[PDB]
Amino acid sequence: NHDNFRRLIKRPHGIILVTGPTGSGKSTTLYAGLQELNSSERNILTVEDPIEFDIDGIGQTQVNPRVDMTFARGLRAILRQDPDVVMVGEIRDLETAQIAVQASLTGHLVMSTLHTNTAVGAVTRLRDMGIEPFLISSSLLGVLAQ
Amino acid sequence: NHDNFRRLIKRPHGIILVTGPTGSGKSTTLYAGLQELNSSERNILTVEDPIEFDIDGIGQTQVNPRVDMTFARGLRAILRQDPDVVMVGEIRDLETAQIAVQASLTGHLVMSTLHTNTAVGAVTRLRDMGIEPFLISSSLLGVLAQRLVRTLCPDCKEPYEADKEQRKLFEPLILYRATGCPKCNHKGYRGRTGIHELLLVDDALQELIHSEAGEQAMEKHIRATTPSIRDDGLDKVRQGITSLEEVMRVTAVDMFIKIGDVKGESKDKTHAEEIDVLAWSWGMSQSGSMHMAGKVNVQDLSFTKYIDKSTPNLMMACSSGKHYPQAKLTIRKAGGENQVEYLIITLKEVLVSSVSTGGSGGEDRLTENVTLNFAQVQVDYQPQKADGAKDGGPVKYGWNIRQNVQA
Amino acid sequence: RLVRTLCPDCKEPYEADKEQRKLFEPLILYRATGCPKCNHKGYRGRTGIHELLLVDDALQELIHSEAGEQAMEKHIRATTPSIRDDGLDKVRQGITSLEEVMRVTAVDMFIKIGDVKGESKDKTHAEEIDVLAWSWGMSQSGSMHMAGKVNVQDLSFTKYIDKSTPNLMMACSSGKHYPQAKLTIRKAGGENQVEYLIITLKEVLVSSVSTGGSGGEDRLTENVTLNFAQVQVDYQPQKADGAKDGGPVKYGWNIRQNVQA
Repeated sequence: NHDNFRRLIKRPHGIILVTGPTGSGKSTTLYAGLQELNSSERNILTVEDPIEFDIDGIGQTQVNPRVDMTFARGLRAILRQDPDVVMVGEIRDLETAQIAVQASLTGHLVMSTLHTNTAVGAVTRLRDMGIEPFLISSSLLGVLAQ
Repeated sequence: NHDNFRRLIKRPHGIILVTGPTGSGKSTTLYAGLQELNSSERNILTVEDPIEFDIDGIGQTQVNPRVDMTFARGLRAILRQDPDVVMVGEIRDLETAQIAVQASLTGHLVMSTLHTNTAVGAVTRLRDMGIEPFLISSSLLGVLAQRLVRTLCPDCKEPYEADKEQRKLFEPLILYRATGCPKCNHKGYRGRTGIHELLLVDDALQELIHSEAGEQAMEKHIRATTPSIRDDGLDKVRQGITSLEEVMRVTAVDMFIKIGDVKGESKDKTHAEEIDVLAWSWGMSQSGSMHMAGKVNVQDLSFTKYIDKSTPNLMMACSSGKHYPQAKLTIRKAGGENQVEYLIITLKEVLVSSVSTGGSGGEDRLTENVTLNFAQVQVDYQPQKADGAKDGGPVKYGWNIRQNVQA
Repeated sequence: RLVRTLCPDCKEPYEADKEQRKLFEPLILYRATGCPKCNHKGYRGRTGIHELLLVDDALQELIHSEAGEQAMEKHIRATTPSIRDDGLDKVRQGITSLEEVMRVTAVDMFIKIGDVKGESKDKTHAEEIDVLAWSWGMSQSGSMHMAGKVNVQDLSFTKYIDKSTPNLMMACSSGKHYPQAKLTIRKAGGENQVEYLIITLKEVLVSSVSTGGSGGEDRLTENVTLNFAQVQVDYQPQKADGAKDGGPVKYGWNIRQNVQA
């Protein structure tokens, strides 16, 4: 499972989702994935709500409602920093997913989470919000039900 | 490629797409196309996200999310400025494509991009979003599948003769290798160049899009006319611009029957000019009751067929009572000509025992039933494994009915 | 809807393809092009295309009881022409293109028995008998398990009750034979299509006539069988495009004398 996840998070582009219920240790798994990628040869940035803890060597922006800094606006800002990999806290709505799908197609490796009970539930959930059935097939690398 | 692209972008109307993966230099190609058109006799406007750089003499609006100015709304606004040519950053969704298709039909030349791996992938992608298959044929002028390849540094590249597997891709044929050095610093390349594949929608391609032939069928007709992405790259390898390493990285059963030498109207590749069978029935019965010997009674092999060019020949054979040397009923799994001919019933010394034809006022193709009497019969079925491969050889059935013995 | 009008000075005539012909015998439509009055698009001016839904007694129920869009759309297509059909009529007339309308949006069988006239409205096969169905066969008594003889059946065919009905009944009653009878089968399209199967009979009797009708039928039908001395079947093969692939393949047989013909 580690070797398969290693190869997936080390791809040049695509979306990798980690799914399950609340308190299933998704962040811990994402944080471990980013720490593994944390090298001098890549630019890793994240949007979180809130930031669980600080990874030294990786940029981490926080979702601030006082200045209307949302996941969508935060993710849209990160893409102008010339990133190689991006980690979004979670893709709750369509607007945030649309940017993440565009990000994955445009040479970035995207990472996020979805509150779905199964690994098929994640692919499911993207189809529900309003992502064209195709766009999921092209971008999605895999899902990790945990 | 330039002259073909020139003529396409200088048409009065239609959509021209540039496709490929991220970092393939699509914008650079579009920007070069707009700069070529940039004249005082045309009104050129663009919607971009973001604007890569400023072309002086051309209007360029930017996709602003602060005022909800999207590609669709931006493109819908540009069309009210009386444009001659329009360049959309990219058509990501259906709504933006719908406006671009309407724009192309309504006297505007439209330009855009799509993240698809092939030139057929662009036509593909428009069909996926939900553009009616027709609308693509009418509007689309062509597609430009583009990749970038690193240029071998001319100061330090190594000449080498290609091997057999390399020569098969394309008389001392010398290619060039990467190496590494101080200008080379210290890789085998410095700079880049584009490799292309310009799909040009002509009368033949307008049909294939309309009737939905498909990627494969459409790819077959495309290779007949337009050179591939790889072929354009391989030409640069011959010229000595890029390496071969760089070009490669970015790169219902079917049933037939043959009665003697009587020709039918089968369009099958293997079973050409035979009789297409629609249905068939054949059996026998053993009179030898075990409750106390008897004898087998082999029935005539009935089969249905369309009324084709063999119909008069079978009627003549039935009327005259002249027998054919051999008749072979071949059955085959669903897929095509390369599938396993799993059941083959060979008949010898074959008469046409009856012919029953006719038709109704609703039928487009009339059918008829034909029965076959024969002296001998041989049936060869070929076993198959779970994957579809042949499980050993085919076991035989062979009986001489005239002599009442094994054959 | 509004549709741009093709400029009459510069529009290109073209024969429609199969997928185009399926939307609507040389059927010519017209294309956009571009030119100095055309300036430089394929159109100048406009015209309206319409679909007038007219609320009658049937539609007053469907609105009341809430049948629904689909159910209501089904009854609407029975009476009123569509928006597309009104547009396609203007494409036939040569006003607008098929591109402009879309953006805003069985074998024929006849038989001629002697000189008896039917009621066919066909252009080529005028005043012949319209065939609805037919059946004919033969059987060889010979066997390969050991000669025999052929037994040609009478050619049956279905037809409407037309002006030939009494003449065929008279021929069956009197037992007088016609010099020739020719069943002609033809592909779907019209008079210019290939007559791909022609069965010519000679010295033809009317062996039986079975007629009738029901209280629900608008046009009554009847079955007629034909006995004959000789028979000739001419099948014409065709290529993929529809053109004739060589000459027609012949089968001829004299049943009276039991020989080839």
